[PDB]
Amino acid sequence: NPWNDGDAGWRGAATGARANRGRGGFRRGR
RNA sequence: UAUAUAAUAGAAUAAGAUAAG
Repeated sequence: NPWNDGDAGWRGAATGARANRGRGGFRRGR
């Protein structure tokens, strides 16, 4: 899709919904 | 889409000299 123009947006944002769909343990830490 | 859990037992029965206050 060209209209996205390299912008993931909400699907690739930092929102709590996207940060609550992984199980890594947050051990190493960003 | 993750690297991890830990429980079964039993027996009846005694040796004995220190150069002291």
